[PDB]
Formats: sequence, C-alpha cells, structure tokens
Amino acid sequence: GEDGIFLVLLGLLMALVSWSMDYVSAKSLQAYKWSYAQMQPSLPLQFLVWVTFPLVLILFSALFCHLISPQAVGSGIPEMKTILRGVVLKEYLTMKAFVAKVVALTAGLGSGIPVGKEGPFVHIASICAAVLSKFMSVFYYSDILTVGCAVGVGCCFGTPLGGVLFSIEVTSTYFAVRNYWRGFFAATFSAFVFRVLAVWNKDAVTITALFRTNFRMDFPFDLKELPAFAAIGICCGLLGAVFVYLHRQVMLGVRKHKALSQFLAKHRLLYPGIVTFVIASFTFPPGMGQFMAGELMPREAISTLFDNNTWVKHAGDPESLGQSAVWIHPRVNVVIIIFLFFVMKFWMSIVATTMPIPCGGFMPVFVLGAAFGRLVGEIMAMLFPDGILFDDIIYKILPGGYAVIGAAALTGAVSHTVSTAVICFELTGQIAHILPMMVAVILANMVAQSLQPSLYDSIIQVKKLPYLGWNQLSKYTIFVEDIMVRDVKFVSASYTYGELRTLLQTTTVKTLPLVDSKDSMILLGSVERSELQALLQRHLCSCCIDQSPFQLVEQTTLHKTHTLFSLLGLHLAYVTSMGKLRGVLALEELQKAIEG
Amino acid sequence: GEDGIFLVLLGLLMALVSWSMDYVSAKSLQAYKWSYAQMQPSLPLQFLVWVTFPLVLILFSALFCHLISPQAVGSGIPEMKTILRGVVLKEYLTMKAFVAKVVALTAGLGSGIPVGKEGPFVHIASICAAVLSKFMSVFYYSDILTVGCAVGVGCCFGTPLGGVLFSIEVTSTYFAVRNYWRGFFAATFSAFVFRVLAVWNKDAVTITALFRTNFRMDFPFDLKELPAFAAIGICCGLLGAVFVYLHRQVMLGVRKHKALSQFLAKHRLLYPGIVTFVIASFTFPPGMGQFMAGELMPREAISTLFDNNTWVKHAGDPESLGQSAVWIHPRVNVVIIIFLFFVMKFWMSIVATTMPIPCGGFMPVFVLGAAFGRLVGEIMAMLFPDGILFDDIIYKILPGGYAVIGAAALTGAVSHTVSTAVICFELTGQIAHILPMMVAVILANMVAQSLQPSLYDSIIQVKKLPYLGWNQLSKYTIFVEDIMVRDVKFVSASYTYGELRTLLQTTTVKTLPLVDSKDSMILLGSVERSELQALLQRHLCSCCIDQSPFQLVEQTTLHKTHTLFSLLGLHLAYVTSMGKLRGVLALEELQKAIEG
Repeated sequence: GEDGIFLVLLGLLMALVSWSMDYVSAKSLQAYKWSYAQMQPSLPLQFLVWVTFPLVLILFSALFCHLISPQAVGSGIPEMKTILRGVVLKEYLTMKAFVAKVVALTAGLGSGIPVGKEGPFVHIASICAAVLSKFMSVFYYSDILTVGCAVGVGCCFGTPLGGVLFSIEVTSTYFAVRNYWRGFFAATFSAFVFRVLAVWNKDAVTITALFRTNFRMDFPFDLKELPAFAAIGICCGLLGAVFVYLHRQVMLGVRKHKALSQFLAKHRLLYPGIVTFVIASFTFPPGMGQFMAGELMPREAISTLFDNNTWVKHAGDPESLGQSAVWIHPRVNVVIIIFLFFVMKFWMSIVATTMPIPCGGFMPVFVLGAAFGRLVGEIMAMLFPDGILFDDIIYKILPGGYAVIGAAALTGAVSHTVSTAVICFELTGQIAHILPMMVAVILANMVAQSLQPSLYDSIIQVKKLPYLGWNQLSKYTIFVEDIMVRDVKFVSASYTYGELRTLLQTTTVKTLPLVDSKDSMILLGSVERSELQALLQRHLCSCCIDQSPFQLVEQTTLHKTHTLFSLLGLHLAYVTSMGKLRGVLALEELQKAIEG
Repeated sequence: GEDGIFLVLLGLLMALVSWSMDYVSAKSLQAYKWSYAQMQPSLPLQFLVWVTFPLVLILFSALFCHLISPQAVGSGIPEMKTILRGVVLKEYLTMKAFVAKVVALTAGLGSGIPVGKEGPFVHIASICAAVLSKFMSVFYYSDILTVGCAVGVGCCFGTPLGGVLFSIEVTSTYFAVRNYWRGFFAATFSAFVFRVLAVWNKDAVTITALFRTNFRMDFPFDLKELPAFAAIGICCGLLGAVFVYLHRQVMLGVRKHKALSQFLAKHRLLYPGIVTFVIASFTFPPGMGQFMAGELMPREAISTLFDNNTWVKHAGDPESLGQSAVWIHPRVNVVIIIFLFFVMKFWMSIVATTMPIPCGGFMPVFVLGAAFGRLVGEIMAMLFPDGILFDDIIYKILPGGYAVIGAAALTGAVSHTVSTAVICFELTGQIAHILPMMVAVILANMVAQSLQPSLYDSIIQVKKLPYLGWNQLSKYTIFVEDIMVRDVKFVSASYTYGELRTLLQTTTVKTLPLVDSKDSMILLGSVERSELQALLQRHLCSCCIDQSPFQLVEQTTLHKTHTLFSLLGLHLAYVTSMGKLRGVLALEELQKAIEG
C-alpha cells in the first residue's frame, strides 16, 4: 500500500539517477568520438588521443576506488548474498559510500572498456533502500535485504519479473511471497518510470525496451537447424568451464606474489591503467580495428550485431547499411574478423573484471555470447547459402536469432540460473524463438552444473567467506558434543543495583540468555541489556519476559542441523539437555566445523 | 539429471494425451458444424439439432461424473492446495480415477459450452506424477506435491515459466529452489514436445504458441490513452467483486434446499442438462446469435476477437474478412452486440461452473476480459475516430491491445496473482504492451485484495476445509494450556514379547512417541510399529533410536505458533515442560482453535 509508495519513491529516485548516468555517459562518449574525429586524422596523433582518453577515465575511476572508497573496491552482489546468508556489515551500509561508488560506475559505464553494471548497482540500490527505510516509515531484516535485491535489479533495467525472479531463484533457499508481491509492485512501477522520463525530457521514440529487433516473425525458426542448437549447448558449456578455471587462475594471480603487494602499498594507482594501456594497444582502429572492428562500444555494438540480414551476402554489396558498415574489411572474410574479435574480447574481459572495480557480471558476457551466436548463424548461412522455399513465400534463413540465443546462453552459464533468458527476451522486444532458447539455455546450465561452480560462489570462495551453510553431508559419526560452547551469561531480577551493574560491566551482547538459577541451568528467555540500564538509571533518579524459541537436541544430524539454521536464517543455538542449558553453538563455529 | 529423465517421460506422456484430447475435440467439433450445416437449413430442424447436440455431450459428461467417478465431482486445484496445506487423501490419488476424469474433460473441452481446463488437469497431472513416482525410481513428500503442480500447469500450455511461477507464487508460503530448477527443466522440455508432435503428425505451421497476433509493433501504444487504462483498473476491480459475491450466492444456492437434495438422491442426472438446455435456448444463431454471435466456440472466438483493425470502420465495409464476418448485424451497432454477448456470458459462465464438474477457472474469464477489452478499444476508436499523424507515418489507433490486456486483467482479478499476465503474453506471441498491462493488472489485483477473497479460498471455505493455517492474530490472552492433549502412547525395549504385543493391540499410528519411563515423562523419540512387529515375528520363528526434532514452549504466541507449523509443514506437536511431555497439539485441533 503506502509501503508501496515508500518503494515507488525508491524507484523514482533510482530512475532519475539512471537517466543522469546514461545521459552524461552518452554525451561524454559522443563528445569523445566527435572531438576525436574533428581535430584531424594523423595516425600518430589519433594514436595519442586513443591512448590518452581511456587512461584518463581509468585514472578518475581508480582514484575514486582508492582514496574516497575505503572498502568499496571490488564491490558487487556476492558480498550482499553473503549478508543475506548472515554476515552483517552495517559499516559497509554507509551512506558516505553510496555516492563514493556510483559516479565511478559512471566512469566505468561511460568508458569504452568493458565493465559490468548491475551487481554493485544492485548493491547500492539495496544500500539506498535500507537507508531510506531508516529514514521513511518513521516519517523483518532479511525481508528488507531480499526486497532490496529484487527492487535493485528490476529497477535497473525496467524488466520487473526477470528482476524479481533473479533475486529469488538462486540467491535464497526459501522465500515469502508477500515480499514477492511488494517488490514486484515496486519493480513494475520503477520499470514504468524509466522510459517515460526519457519522453518528458529528451526523447527516445515511445516504448522500446531498449532494443527493438524487427524480425519477420513469419516462418521464424524453422525446424531443421534446431540440432545445431545442440552444439550451442555443448560447445557453450565447454567454454563456460574455461572462465571459472581462468578466473581462479587470475584470482590466485591477484594474490600470489609479495612483489606487487609491496608495490601496491608503495604505489597502488599505476598497475591497472598501464595494462588498460596495453589492451588499448590492441584497440586503435587503423591500428587493430582493421581486423576486429574494435571501435564498437558495447551498446551500439550489440545493436548493430543484431542485424537481421546475412552479412556474407551483404559482403556482396558496398551498400551503406546502418552501423554494420564497420563489419567490412575489404580483403579478409568476416568470419575471421569475428574470430579474432571474440578471442581478444576473451582475454580482455577477464583482465577488465580483474582489476579492483565494482563489476557487474553480465554485459561483456552478453556481447561474447551474441558474438558467438552471429558467428554460428553466419556460418550456417554459409553452410546453407540457399535458405528455403515455400508456397508463394520465398523464405531464406537469417542469423539474428542465433545471436540472441547465445547472449542468453552464456550468461546463463556464468550465473547458474534461468533468469538470463527472461531478461534477454525482455530486452529483445520480441519473444519468437523462446522455447529453443530456453532448451539450449538449460542444456548449457546443466553442463555448467556438472563441471564448474558458480561465478559468485567462487568469488566468495577466493574472498573466503564461510559459504554460509554447507549441505549434503552424511556423516559416519559426527555429533555436537565436541562442539558446544559452555559460556553462559546470566542475569537475575532479584539481583539488585550492584549485581546488575556488575553484569553490565561484564557483558557486551545485545540480548542475553536468562535461566532461573545457574544451578538449575534451564534456559528461560532473553533480555535487552539497555532496558536493564534504563531500570537502573531511571529508578536511581514493567518487567516483561520473552521466550526462547529453540533448543538443540544433542544428537542432531548434520543434514538437519544445516537445514534448521538455513531455513531459520538464524545465528546461534542454545544446546540443552533436559532443558538445562549445556552449550552454545554459533553459526560461524558451525561453518568452521562443516568446512569438512 | 535422470530424475529429469523421469520428469521428461512425464511430460512426454502428457503431451501425447493433450494431442489426443484436442485432436479428437477438433475433429468432433468440426464434424458437428459440418453435419449441422450439410443436412439442410430448416429453422425447426436446425433447432432440433441445436438442442440435441449439447445435451448429449452433457449426458456423457454427467454420466461419467456420476457413475464412474465416486469422488472426482467438482475437481480442481483447491483440494490439492489443501493437500499441500496438509489434508492428505491417498484414496483421492487413485489410479482408477485418472482415466475416470480426463475424457469427461474432453467432453467438457470438446463442448461448445464454456468449461475451464487447467485446474483438474493440473490435479490429474500431479496424480499421474505421484503414481509414476511410485512406479519409477525403484525401477520428500510435499516436494513431489509442489513439483507435480508446477509440471502440471507448465506442461498444460507449453508456457514453462508462467507455469512454475503460478505454482509457487500463491499456492505456497516458502519454496525450495532446487525443486524450482527440477520442475522448470521438466516444464521446458514438456513445452518443447507439445508443438513438435503437432509437426511430426498433422501440422500447425511451425511455432505459434497458439495465437500469433500480428501487430505492427511500430509506434505501438501511444502515451495518450494510458489513463483510460486507469478505468480498466477500477471498473475491472468493480466487476471482480461481483463474481465472488454471486459465486457465494450460488454455492449457498448449491446447498440451501432439501427439495433438490431429495430429488438428487432420487434422480441426479436431470438438472444440469436441462439448464444446459435453457442456456442452449439462448444460443441458437438465427434464434439469438442474430444479436450476439453465439456461434463462436471459444478458441476461434478469441482468435477472431484479437483482430488488429477497427471494426467500426470495418462496419463500413461488406468485406469478407476472416471469421470476424460473424461480427456484423446489418442493423444494430456492434457495441450493442458485444454488450449483450458479454452479459449473457456473465450469467452463463457461473452456471456453467456451478454444476458438478471438474472445472478450470481460466478460459471463460479470458474470453470475458478480452471481450471487455475489445469493447473499450472499439469505443475509444469511436471516441477518437481519427487516430493520429506523425513524420511520414500516418498511424491510426487499434483495439487489439485492449483485448489482450483485459484478458490478462480479469483472470488476475479472479486468481489473485500476477502469473495471468505472463501466460497471457506467452500465449500472445508478442510482448509489446507489457508494462501497461502489468500496471493495470496490479491495479486490479490490489482492488481485489482490498475487496473480496480469492476464488479457490472461497471454494474451500464453502467446501469447509480448515484453511489450513490462520495468520495475523494478536491475542489478548491466548495460551495453549487449555488446548494440549494428554494422551501419550509408550513402548519400552525392556518390555518383552507379551507387553509389546499388548502395545500392538492398543495402538494404531504409524510412528510412536518414546519416553524413557512414564514417570520421567521426558520425550525421547519415535519408533515404527511394524519394525516392532518384525522383531516379534522374526525372532519367534539393530535397535535404532531416532530423535524428536521439536518441542513446544508452553506460552508460544499464536503468530509464531501459526508460523512454526506453517513453515515446517508438519502435523503434530509434543508439548513438554522441562522435557517431561505434558500435552499433544494437533494440526486440525489448532485449526479448530484458530477458527477464532
């Protein structure tokens, strides 16, 4: 209701901020291409500007990463999926950090270097959600965490139901549908605002999602090349494994050597920019875009890449098409230019996400999948150059569907989900090839499930955050008798002023275990420290007893122990026998155990 | 993996059965229209056949409802959502019943009378799921229930993600995403099989969902009639309330009078058919389709209803269009013919679902919403007959989007969900007007949430099944001390043969509470009866002790009590103090309490 109005103000602010970032991004970027062209074409000096623009943007981004952000380097979703798995970091929910990240993401988004977008944007959206939740509704915790994740991604791209499905469908175990309904309303009106502000101010036409891909939708598929999609299962799954292996091969390479650590404490800013420099050394278009078309910044790159005609036959014409004119070298076959383009993007994208940046994990993967798709579509167009006939309708084949299905497939492979296909077609604007793209997506997903772990789980693995569960453990003999902590704090009401002051001076935690007597040992409840503080001071100048909801039977199986703490989403365990409290089991202590 | 292969065999069988039912349905239906036409047009005798065909189909359906089905009358989803809420009915999971329902549903689907499809089909799909789960995987319970619901609806219409979202998003509280992944793979390959079998055998073209609705997708909306959608919020919500009130007005009318009860035991078959007769008395086309076009069986009715041109201007032509030629009376304005058509469908649809039939709750609602949509689209076309201009593109307006958004809206209003819009556009084949249809859907959903309860919740309310929870109860003083049952069964190991035989002869339940001694009263575990039976007989001719997972603190708040039994999905409670077992709280006993 009016918590929906709370949420709609949230989406209103985020859409104003997104309009700001891509507005200034597009203006700066076209100003780059504008001044770059319009000074003069001299191959030493255009080389000079071709070096000096990415490095100055990376200097702004890396300075803002270093100096202003004390902890927000390498930000994204896996820390907050660790937060909803339990590890709360309220200091990492600092208001000062939000503005400290986002414009650097603008530097990342306004850059022609491949960055992600969504991940840390989801993170700061949930940050802003939590802070305005502190500010509004005075003007339930992991509920707010989960809804913040949902509102963040569905409010990112105006794609509501893929946002909320991507928030729930992996980054949880169970989920309450009330919050589904709430955050879905938030995501839908937030989706609404993103396009209409583009119409009240400076205009897109009416209602593209972003990418109207005008296909014929008349005899679309057909049913003869579908087993070729089987290849786009298996091969894609093949390549999918390679990223995680090499990501591990670089994350260890992040932290293997003491030399660069010493030099990082000595001088941190130099290393990213220079290797930015050297990948810029492979980007200059009359230098190297003669064979790759590297002067394709990714948004218009994928828009020209979803061109619904065969480029081998349009290699037959010198026609000024749209931006796809960049896809012609006059001597080299374009399968080769796509081949080298993708492989250089392969080793460029991992180094791009390597350096210390808040990185979303989706768009360069989308470009790479779409690249592989139009690759195989153009070569199957080469394999059957004819295409087909039918009854007063000559229908020859077309490669655009291959591009959009691969751009679904590979990010499904990275992300271990199904929501990539929904956001894929929800941004595509047509949903023709939906069942073949879903089958190939699930083929690659189960190959990935077979071979390699998740992206973000490997990320928190290298960052070493303790899982936060672990499941499917059939122990021979494992019992929590060697495990429980026998440290118990205790307060009595018949303790008077001095005893209760001593208990204040000995204890630190927010709420406290109550038993009757330490000899009886039986757990009774939990009490706030500060209420006792209140009673002492404001009597010197209403005794309510709340109940303990849980108890650990001391031979609980490790499957069910994991399951109980998972589905409660709770921290601690008071372990009794016969009611008499015997031990304390902590969440992190269970993780340190269940490491094996 | 291979449980996916288990599931893919499930979807394979269901798609063969669906092809069978709509194949024979379409052949019988066109054979009806064929012989009906081709005998002769004499207005007494075509009246004779116009009576005698629906009544003979209803005789087959009602005889199969009465004689063969002992319990499957009035079947659907709310009994199985009551099952996953707890009320297990294994006898209602009888194999003999599955074939006992489905062909009658064929009689329902092959009928020109409005029936639903999905509900009891989901029910029998989960029936077949459970029985083959008994048969396969020798060749975890509510997991199988939930996945059976998901596989059933996503395997119904080839619309996987709307199926699994409609299975989870209301008909649960929490849900495990592993089963999401499993059933989603099942639903997607099941979706795949439904269309390709139509291509290996007798053909649709390639890959319609069902309904390719060829819109221009070029300046689609625009942004001027969108506040008219506000009306399609509020008015739709208005009408939404009316169904539940009148549904209650007829379900009480189902069971208010002893006269028809006596006559039902006397002779049950006569009543439905005759009122079928009298609604047939309003259907005969040169009788009454002169003003309504009642000779529109619903599938082709909605296909002709999504015609992308203005029928008021095409009231200007005598053109042989497609089936929309039926939309012309030569003297009466077509807004009037749509007006009377809808209102007669209003009082026809409730009587259609009234009589004792396994009824899905979606398609006649879809027709009615689509009717109201093309109504308001044609009258706004009448309000602005001009439509608009733009830069070398004359774009006049079109009513088809209004039809598809209302066919989303009203079934969202009935079903209290958001999944109606996904299955709406997933069968529509284009997703142009997606954000306006989602906003209007959520507008009507919150109006419905404000005013009237759910459909199926009102259904089980009238059928009086005990909820199975109830939430948001802030008690003054309610405590389970007046509540717990002090009947305890007990077995000891040091009981020998005669004592354990007496315990067999006194007890009946599947597993049993173990304490140490009845004087100690402390609950220890639970033991199978039959294992004791085994020990007695196969020693006459390995003692393992399993643990009790739960204990009820005797002052537990009613919110949290409801919450604990809800999220466990479990039946009983052993209520102890100091470990010593004191009482037993049952699920149905809690429901009998929480009635207030």
